[PDB]
Amino acid sequence: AEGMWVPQQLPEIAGPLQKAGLKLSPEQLANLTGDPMGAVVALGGCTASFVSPQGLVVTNHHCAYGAIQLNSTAQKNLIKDGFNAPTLKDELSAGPNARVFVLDQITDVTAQAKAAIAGAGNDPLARSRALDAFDKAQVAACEADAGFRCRLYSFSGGNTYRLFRNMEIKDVRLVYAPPGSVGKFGGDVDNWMWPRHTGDFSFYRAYVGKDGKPAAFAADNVPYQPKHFLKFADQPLGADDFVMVAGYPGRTNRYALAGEFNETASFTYPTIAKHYNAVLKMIADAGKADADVKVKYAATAASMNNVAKNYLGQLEGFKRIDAAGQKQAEEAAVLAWLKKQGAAGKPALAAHAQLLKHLDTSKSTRERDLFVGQFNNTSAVGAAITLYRLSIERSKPDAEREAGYQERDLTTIEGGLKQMDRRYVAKMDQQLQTYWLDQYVALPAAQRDNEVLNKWLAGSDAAAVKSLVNKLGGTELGSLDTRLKWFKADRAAFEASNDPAIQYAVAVMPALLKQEEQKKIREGESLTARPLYLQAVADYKKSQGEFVYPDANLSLRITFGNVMGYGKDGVKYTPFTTLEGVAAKETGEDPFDSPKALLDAVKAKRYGGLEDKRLGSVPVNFLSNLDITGGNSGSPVLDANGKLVGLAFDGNWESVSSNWVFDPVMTRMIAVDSRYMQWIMQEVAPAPQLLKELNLA
Amino acid sequence: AEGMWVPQQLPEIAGPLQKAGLKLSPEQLANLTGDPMGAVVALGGCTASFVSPQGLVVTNHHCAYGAIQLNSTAQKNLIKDGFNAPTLKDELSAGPNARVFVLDQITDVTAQAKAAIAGAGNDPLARSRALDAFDKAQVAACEADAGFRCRLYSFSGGNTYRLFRNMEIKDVRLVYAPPGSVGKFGGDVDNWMWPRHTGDFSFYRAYVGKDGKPAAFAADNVPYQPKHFLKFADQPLGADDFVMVAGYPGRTNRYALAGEFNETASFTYPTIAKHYNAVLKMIADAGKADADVKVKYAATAASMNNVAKNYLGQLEGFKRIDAAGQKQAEEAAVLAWLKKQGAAGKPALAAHAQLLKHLDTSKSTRERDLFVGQFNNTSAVGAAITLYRLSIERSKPDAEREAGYQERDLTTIEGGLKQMDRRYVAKMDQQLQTYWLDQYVALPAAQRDNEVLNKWLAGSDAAAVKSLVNKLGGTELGSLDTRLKWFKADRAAFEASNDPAIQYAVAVMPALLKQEEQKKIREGESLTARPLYLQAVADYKKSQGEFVYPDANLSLRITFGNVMGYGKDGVKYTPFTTLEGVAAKETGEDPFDSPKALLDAVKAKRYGGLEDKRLGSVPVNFLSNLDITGGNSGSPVLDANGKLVGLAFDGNWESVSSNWVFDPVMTRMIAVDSRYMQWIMQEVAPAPQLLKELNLA
Ligand SMILES: NC(=O)C[C@H](N)C(=O)N[C@@H](Cc1ccc(O)cc1)C(=O)O
Ligand SMILES: NC(=O)C[C@H](N)C(=O)N[C@@H](Cc1ccc(O)cc1)C(=O)O
Repeated sequence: AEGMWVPQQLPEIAGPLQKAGLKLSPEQLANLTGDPMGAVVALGGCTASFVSPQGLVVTNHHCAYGAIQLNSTAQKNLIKDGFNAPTLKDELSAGPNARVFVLDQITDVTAQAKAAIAGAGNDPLARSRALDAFDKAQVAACEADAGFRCRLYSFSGGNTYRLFRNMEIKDVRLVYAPPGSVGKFGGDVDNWMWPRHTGDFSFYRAYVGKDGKPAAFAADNVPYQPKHFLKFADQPLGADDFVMVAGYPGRTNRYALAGEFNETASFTYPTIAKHYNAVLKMIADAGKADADVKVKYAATAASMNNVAKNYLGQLEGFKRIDAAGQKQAEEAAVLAWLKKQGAAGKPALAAHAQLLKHLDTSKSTRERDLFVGQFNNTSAVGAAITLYRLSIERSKPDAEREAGYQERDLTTIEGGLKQMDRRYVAKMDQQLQTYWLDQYVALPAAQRDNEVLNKWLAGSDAAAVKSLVNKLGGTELGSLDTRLKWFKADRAAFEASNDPAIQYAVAVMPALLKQEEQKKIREGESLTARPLYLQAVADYKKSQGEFVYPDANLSLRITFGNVMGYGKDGVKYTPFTTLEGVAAKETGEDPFDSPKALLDAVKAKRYGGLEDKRLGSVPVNFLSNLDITGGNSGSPVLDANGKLVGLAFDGNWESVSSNWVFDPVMTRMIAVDSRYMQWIMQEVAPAPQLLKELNLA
Repeated sequence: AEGMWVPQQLPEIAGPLQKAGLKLSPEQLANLTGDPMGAVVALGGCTASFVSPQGLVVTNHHCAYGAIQLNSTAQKNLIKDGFNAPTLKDELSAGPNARVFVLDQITDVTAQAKAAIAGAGNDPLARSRALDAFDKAQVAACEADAGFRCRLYSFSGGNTYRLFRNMEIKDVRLVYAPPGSVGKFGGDVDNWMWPRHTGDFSFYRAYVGKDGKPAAFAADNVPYQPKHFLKFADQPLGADDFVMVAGYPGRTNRYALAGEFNETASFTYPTIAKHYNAVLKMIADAGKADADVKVKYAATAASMNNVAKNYLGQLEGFKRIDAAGQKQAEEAAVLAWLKKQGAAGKPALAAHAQLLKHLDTSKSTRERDLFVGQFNNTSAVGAAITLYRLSIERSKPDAEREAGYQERDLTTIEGGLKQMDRRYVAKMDQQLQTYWLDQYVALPAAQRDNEVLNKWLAGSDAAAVKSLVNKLGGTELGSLDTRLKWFKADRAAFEASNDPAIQYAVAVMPALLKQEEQKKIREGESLTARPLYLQAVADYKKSQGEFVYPDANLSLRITFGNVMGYGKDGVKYTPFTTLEGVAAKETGEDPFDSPKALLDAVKAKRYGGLEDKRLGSVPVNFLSNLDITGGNSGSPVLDANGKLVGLAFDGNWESVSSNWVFDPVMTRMIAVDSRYMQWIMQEVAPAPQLLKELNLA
């Protein structure tokens, strides 16, 4: 079924859920802290679920990848080898910034948010500041009880606001990862593709302090005891079976203006794809020379590969469904249905005119802004800018500090400085600085007008780039102890430093704050125009009998449907892959190099009690017509009785354009079968202690 | 069904033919001069069929490609634009060497053939001379009457010989080619692939003299009047329907020794694929600088692309099926079942050992021969060699003159020299010479042992190479008038010449004569072993209950089966593509750039009365489980009633390794549907005259 439904829309989908084959009462799904919705957790960018009363959490391999990478070395490469913790004391810290978010409360605060915004009057900057102040005040009251973290969400262009309250678990530990040849079987070749043969799962455990409250990593912390956890399905999942997913999809753009789509399609996607492919080649080469570079950059390399391929896929999808034409036709239909509405349709019409006007601004600057933005987010330089910015915000009252630099953010900023120790090699950062400066100096003189960067380059040729990178090479911010000292320093200490990266951060900061003010002004202009126009598109969609649900915004959504394949001319993709399909893709070369224990077990047909007689094998991955996107990785797939049948992890090639224009015919979720998760942990990369904790043997 | 069955095996397959759904009687197929088998013709390298009483001939577009290419220019480009002859007098000559062969009779000459080898003593070089002299004279006697070509065919190793008598039509004209965007839709992306959306068809017309003798192009020649032609099917072809193919498969190697295979798998296919891909980037890049080079090399570029991708497919198929393992499992089981025969065993076992001994001889030379052989079959040099070789062979008598330089070949040679006119560019041929020399002077010293070439280079680097390519540039064999002058010259004239390429021709020839004598020795040894060993295999296979049928050898063969898809894990390929699948592949860029009339007709559902309701569209290509290979292109696909339902043109990716080890699971023929052929000539690139002549519209 189409739609990323908010829990508040359960009454609207209760009928369709039952019709598709849900056997729980839809009222059971409305209890978001009860069984089974309360077992579903957010990780920040990924979804997961509790699967034991001792706080075992299951997610995707590609979601645990960062945690596995932080715990890898060139000699003891867990990304390659996998990992198991036979006892609680063997479990590895997933890193200081790993989180498990357990939902406590959702509060509708629409009337209060709109009243704060209207109270600002006509000043766009005051409007942006009023919503910021309202956001901070709501979150401060909601976070007064220790161990809770709150977030304000904006839905449907700012027509609805809800405050989420979560228990914020801060001590997350790695329990199990299959080898990378299972967790990431077929690598970037099979990424965004069906048929798929990927064992994309891994396990964490949530810990709390001995007092029961969230705490950073400590030896005397103890497993979290969740109220609810999911059980693995006893009923075999088959073709046509009902499935549903609860999770935290990140961002969709289905309510984008036609010109927002056109800019993304003609500039953003092809440009990012081109540069990311070129940076990835540089990182791959550096990794072949030094396995420490390969391990330190592995999370960055996987993320960048996934984004570049996704973008190429969206561009192919747009041509497949003529997204440009569908956008143009819908925008024309809305603007005509408004006109026929008389005076009542004039505000929305004028909101549209204001948003249309906002687009033009980001032409002629957009290549400069990309290169300078990427240069400033290289490791040493980005740490310098963050650290200098924090020293400035520290001197203000907490309520007046920029979102991201308040007291409630200090442990996250510190965590980032710590995690950089496992993700930084000076010789690799130098090559990334060179790459983005080289793009900047290759711009036309009118466009390469960043005055501070022009002063530091003092040239526009290869010699000038090399010269600036040589100077910045004198930085001490590669040192963890140096970063942690700067984290505590006042703004005068930064302004007196002769560290070249710190000098650079001090030089660029005035122009960074001015650019922030311009953004906040544009934000304040959208806070009145975007809701009026997006409400009109929704009203028009409702008048046309179309499904109305908000674009994804990192909050909890429900999607449902059935196990099923899809087709193109001369091809029908069947809903399951099987063990024999993994072995048929074997080449013995990364990324089609399965463990010997897997190839041996498939050759012997060791199906370990997990064979589905309908398939004649153990299923590996499956397709269904659910509506997921980035953020839904690791979402539990529940059957008709709310039992776990698999994890969401990817979409088929033709699905990725559904970010902009939903296509029901070729949009499928790719999930890993819970039976393959069990088979890997039984026959290939054993976790007997885990199968026991899951009551699976 | 497996098997390239010779017509004499029709008794063996008459059951299967009827169980498969043949409505004709198998007796009716036995009559090779009858309906429909008499409508089937050989083009030498392609199959075709008579489709009208006025000698109208149907084949594939990639079969007519050479003809279209000979009639194309950078200004008037019939590859890109296509072609139509509304009247007989608009039909363009297909080329001097373009042929239609009509089968007249087959006679078994086994006994007489084995005598000619037996009574040669037991010397190698005498048996080479012996069989040749027996073939030469047996063909002369068969080609008594003016308008016939005959050929001796070596089957099942030499356990069968047969003589083929054909009427040789020497005036073939192009009637119709669709646009290259239709005839070669998907180009080398979609080549050897399903799903496929290629209208791979074109029409010739066969011409004779007014007397009724075949004759060369004369403007007063008349259309041939075949005794039989095929009718287009009126019954709509669907999934599971019976189909059969009759045609002229070139070469299969399912009876080769494990060592012949392992040499091909380990050296020949990887080396040729590597060097052809490099040579193809040269032609590609050069063709982009010169729109004249592109047209002139288009035929060799298409051919080499086809072979390079085929060899990559074979290598992957060998790994999929464990070709190496199955062969050594057969070549070991044969030798055991012969050591279990005792007395009857020993000839087969000795015969094996003789062939085993002939394998290693090439090992230190292959990289040299290939690079040299290639350099020497360069155009300028290749012309220069063959002319001088003829001027040498002229002064000898017939029946002692080497086959291919005889009286009956003289017309074919001049053909070559004329055709070269539309296939030659100096700076391309130099680039080509440059490549194959650059490869030669890359070899180690001990292998870089061409007396003449190292001589002519004086050094072994890019400078020495550039030296000789710029020397050979001085030639004037780049002129047709020059080439035809030398065609009729005597020998002494060649030796006097100061043309660098004639001089090179003269210099290399003694070494060429020597190497061919040795070549002829080598074959001699084989002519007694091969029949002995392959007959044991044939009986070992017979004993196991495996289909027994000889390797393809350019003679007439029957294959049959049913319209059906194939699969692999997660995917079922359905047996038909449709118009909508063509549209869906549209990118506006080569090779996914359909005629606007096709995209417009599709969008509008102009199905033109050709829709199959079971598909809800007009079908484009279809799959079936027949057994075809190179040479089968253009073969008519016949339904249950012996009506034309399409033309064979390709195989799916997995099918190509069946050249060594047949696999019935993933071997399918790809054929173009007769309704797509009609549809194209109705709605897209019109041919109302052909529609009339075929009795369709
Ligand atoms: N290695 C992977 O498989 C990552 C995967 N391509 C991915 O990015 N998954 C995201 C989930 C997703 C599912 C379906 C669609 O259409 C988009 C995104 C995720 O990581 O959350
Ligand atoms: N352009 C093409 O489609 C050429 C095609 N790949 C080809 O080589 N066809 C040959 C026929 C053939 C069919 C099936 C198999 O397995 C091999 C070859 C041909 O030209 O005869």
